Amino acid sequence: GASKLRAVLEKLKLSRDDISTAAGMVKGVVDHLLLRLKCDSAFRGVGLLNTKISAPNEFDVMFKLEVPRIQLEEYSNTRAYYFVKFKRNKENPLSQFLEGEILSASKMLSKFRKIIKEEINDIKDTDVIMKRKRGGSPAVTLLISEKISVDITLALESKSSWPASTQEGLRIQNWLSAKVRKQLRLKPFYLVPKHAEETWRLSFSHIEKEILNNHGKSKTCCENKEEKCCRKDCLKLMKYLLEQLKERFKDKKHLDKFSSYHVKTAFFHVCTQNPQDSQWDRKDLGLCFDNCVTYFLQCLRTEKLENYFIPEFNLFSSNLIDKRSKEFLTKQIEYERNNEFPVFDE
Amino acid sequence: GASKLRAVLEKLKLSRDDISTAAGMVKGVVDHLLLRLKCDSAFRGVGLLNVKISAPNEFDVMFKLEVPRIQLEEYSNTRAYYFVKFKRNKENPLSQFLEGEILSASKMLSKFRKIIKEEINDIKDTDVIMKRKRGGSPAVTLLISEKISVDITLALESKSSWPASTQEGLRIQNWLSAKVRKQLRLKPFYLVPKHAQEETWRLSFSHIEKEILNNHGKSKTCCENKEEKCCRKDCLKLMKYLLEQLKERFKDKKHLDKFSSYHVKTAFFHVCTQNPQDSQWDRKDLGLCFDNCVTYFLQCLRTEKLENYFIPEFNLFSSNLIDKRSKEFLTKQIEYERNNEFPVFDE
Ligand SMILES: Nc1nc(=O)c2ncn([C@@H]3O[C@@H]4COP(=O)(O)O[C@H]5[C@@H](O)[C@H](n6cnc7c(N)ncnc76)O[C@@H]5COP(=O)(O)O[C@@H]3[C@@H]4O)c2[nH]1
Ligand SMILES: Nc1nc(=O)c2ncn([C@@H]3O[C@@H]4COP(=O)(O)O[C@H]5[C@@H](O)[C@H](n6cnc7c(N)ncnc76)O[C@@H]5COP(=O)(O)O[C@@H]3[C@@H]4O)c2[nH]1
Ligand SMILES: [Zn+2]
Ligand SMILES: [Zn+2]
Repeated sequence: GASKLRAVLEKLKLSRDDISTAAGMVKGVVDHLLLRLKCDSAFRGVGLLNTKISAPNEFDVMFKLEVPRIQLEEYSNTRAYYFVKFKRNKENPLSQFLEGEILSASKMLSKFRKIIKEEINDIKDTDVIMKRKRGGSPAVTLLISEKISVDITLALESKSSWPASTQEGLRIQNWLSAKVRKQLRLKPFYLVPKHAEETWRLSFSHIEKEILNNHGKSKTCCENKEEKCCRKDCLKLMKYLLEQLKERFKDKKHLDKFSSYHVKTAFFHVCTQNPQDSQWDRKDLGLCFDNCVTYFLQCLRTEKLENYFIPEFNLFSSNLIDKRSKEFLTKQIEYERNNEFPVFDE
Repeated sequence: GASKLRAVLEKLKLSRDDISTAAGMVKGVVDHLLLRLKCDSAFRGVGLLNVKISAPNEFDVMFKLEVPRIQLEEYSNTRAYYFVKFKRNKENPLSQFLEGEILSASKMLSKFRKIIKEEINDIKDTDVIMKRKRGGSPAVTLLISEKISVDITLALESKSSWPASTQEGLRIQNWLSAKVRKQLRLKPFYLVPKHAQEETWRLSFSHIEKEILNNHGKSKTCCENKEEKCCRKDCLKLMKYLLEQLKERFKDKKHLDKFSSYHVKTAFFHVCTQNPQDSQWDRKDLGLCFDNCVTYFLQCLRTEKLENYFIPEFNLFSSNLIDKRSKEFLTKQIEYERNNEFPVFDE
């Protein structure tokens, strides 16, 4: 039961050296790209975010870009996507991407993509290739040595206050404090050239890393033997549940629209519903994991999974995931839950 | 006469080491399960209650589970079955077995059973197997070494006042005192996932049944010295044994298979209420005391009425539970055995 989950966690720990070595490779590439990018006038002042691992051998890196004070205009009533313009009119090196007053996502995403392709080639160090993951992605993906993939995402940084669609987001007040929510909302936010064109959408993955690492009601959660909670183990288990299922439905790829981010997002909502560290005692691993699985289910059947930061933005909208894929994954997860997770067997 | 019953008690003493070893096996198994269960979030706080030996090779164990303050709602007008809900609306790990406000018996019984099934298999200690006894049973039954069976019953514990259906039950005042009944009624009561409707639980008072059996005299020192040896325990043994011997003689059509030692125990407690003095149970008067027990059991069969000692409006001999034929059949055999100095105790 709970002893089964621990066996899965032990199993996952085995490929910890294998995912570190892959990461060593990813770092070298990133740093190299980071230097050439600074030689471009538009991209000097580029840097690495978080000051990484979605799945085994799938890596995620963000390139922050310090940008002059930004005027945001909300596209349609999509609560996440925005037109970008400047609030100065002496002109700056991003003017080659302006169209009117609007900063072109796609034009900047196109040169960003171009510079990387340029650096890929003269590299005789290794075999790296460009590939496009899916339309829409603000990420440029690389394949390192035909086994490791890296999502490299361009990100504009805005130090001004978070937009109004985030007002009721980040409901961490009863879990982490109200004052932590204030401290976090003083931090920058990011805009990535994901269109849904000339649109950018909000990204808060730096806060995501932060609430994951600093995750307890107690400031000393997981800093001593008396406060070992199972939040991280539960997210590990959720991600792994999804990946196993995605592989078992490899024939017709019914589940290929779901990702670790849906899982991570739902896990954050569960932390909000269960704000006490006593609710994540490692002795209750089986039950805590069950709490995460039941909430993910309710999300699938209700077809509603709200962005943690942007509550009116539903990640499970029919516009993103078809109604059939959701009903299908509900059936699967329901079954696995009703039978003590056969996908975690042997 | 009285010597024939004594011979039977002596014969039964011969298999005292044989059932003690079997009980030793049962304990080891139960204690093993008790630890694995405490690793589960919903079942930590589980323990052993204390009734142990229903039959010569049938064992009965209860697993108590401390539960926060319990709201009961009586199902239909059944005086024994109840819905279980919490008076909390912070919630405890039984929250995964909820449906609305109601605590599901079947949902909790199914994880209990499922946890047990898991420990049984990887056990290389012996051949232990799962079996379901009968429809309705709140028990998970095990078979040890293909000879010994153990009823393991989950039981919620409530430290609140006994429900109203019990108000006229436990009529022990003239036998054990009015003050003993007050003491016992301050003790917890239990709910077992015996369903009527798979979300119901019914009441259990077997801990109280043990207490009045062991502590059974009007005199506090009954059976603590040579001057006070009563035959209460002996009469219940003979009664159980009578039922078991008969159930074996009708091995053919299984005519008596609705009856169990619990009816006999239930009926013996009524006879105690009727004979409250230790002098009505002198060991010299064994044949006569034993007759009192058999006539009353007959009257119950013939009147088709055997009320639960704790819940008087709950009739165990109702046509709803045992058919009218089976009762009339057992009345015949018992009438015959009583009329002929109990031939089933011969040789
Ligand atoms: N590496 C990377 N960083 C991103 O920010 C991101 N956003 C999208 N994608 C990938 O682009 C494609 C377009 O999907 P879309 O945007 O419509 O919905 C996305 C997106 O709205 C949301 N999502 C993913 N990452 C983030 C994120 N960091 N912040 C907010 N939302 C996100 O959850 C959906 C599923 O994402 P993925 O299935 O894991 O991959 C997507 C997809 O392949 C991303 N890939
Ligand atoms: N180990 C165990 N503990 C129980 O509480 C219990 N309750 C029922 N059963 C078994 O489930 C089945 C359903 O019988 P039912 O409920 O209709 O009538 C039962 C029930 O009304 C009552 N009875 C037996 N044990 C108890 C008990 N501990 N408390 C109250 N009543 C009981 O007398 C009848 C005959 O019981 P059994 O024929 O020996 O075993 C029963 C039966 O196999 C039990 N088995
Ligand atoms: Zn912690
Ligand atoms: Zn006595």
